[PDB]
Amino acid sequence: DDWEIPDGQITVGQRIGSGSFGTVYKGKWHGDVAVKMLNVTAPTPQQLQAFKNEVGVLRKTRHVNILLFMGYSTKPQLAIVTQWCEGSSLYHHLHIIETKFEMIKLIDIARQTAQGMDYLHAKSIIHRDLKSNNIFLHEDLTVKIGDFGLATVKSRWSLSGSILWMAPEVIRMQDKNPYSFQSDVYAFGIVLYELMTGQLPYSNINNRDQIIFMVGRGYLSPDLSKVRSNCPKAMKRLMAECLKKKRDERPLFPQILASIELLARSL
Ligand SMILES: CCCS(=O)(=O)Nc1ccc(F)c(N(C)c2ccc3ncn(C)c(=O)c3c2)c1F
Repeated sequence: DDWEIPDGQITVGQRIGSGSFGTVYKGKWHGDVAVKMLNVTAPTPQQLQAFKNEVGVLRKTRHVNILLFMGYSTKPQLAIVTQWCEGSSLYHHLHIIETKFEMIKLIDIARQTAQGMDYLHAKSIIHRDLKSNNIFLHEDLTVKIGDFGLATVKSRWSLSGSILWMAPEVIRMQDKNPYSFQSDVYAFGIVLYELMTGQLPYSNINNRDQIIFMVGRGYLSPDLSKVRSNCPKAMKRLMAECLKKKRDERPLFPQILASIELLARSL
């Protein structure tokens, strides 16, 4: 009935995670776990009921490509415990350790992430923050998507680091709720660009606000020409489809997924 891990059962160890939202530690609870201790004062409802409501979102997910929610902690503090992933994140592989993936593997990472996304969308979950930092490469073979949890915690107790993945309608903080299925798709288009170019977009602009203004007004978009010349002829078009400026013109993941598997049977 309950996934509440009682006080003293978990063993928080070496610190790895940082930033806002929360702090991420490697733990030990029935083996190596990940614990995301969202450092927030000491609630007290609504907060308690709000945390438990966000946890109930995570419980809806059971998929090889979605990070395994293992349990949550309220007692020693508020926290989410998931499986620990062996290996690095996609962002780290591509942009730090500079790992050069074989073209079939790159297509596979893409296929898998799209797969994981298709699932979330089916279970009526909008990620709201798909980026290569959040795509974990487990045992260097399985794609695990994470950080989709909370976001109500992000709004009820409160946006400066995911710029590159943000779709136009999101970038320009316009109508109250810009987040959609298609919003996640553009973000996917960006991670596709990351995969196919091994680069972050807009590296030749040094002014972040300028990126923000232009992307949001659709004057500037990712440079599709930079994809390596051994890239499939039809991968470039799928990427362009996902990155459409108007959100109405973007595919959904069932369709996206079909295109990857179609071009997969071409290598
Ligand atoms: C499944 C519910 C979605 S959620 O609750 O929104 N995301 C979520 C929850 C707890 C975490 F520790 C991590 N991360 C951040 C995490 C997890 C495992 C990791 N394993 C290894 N390494 C090196 C990590 O950095 C690492 C980070 C998450 F992304």
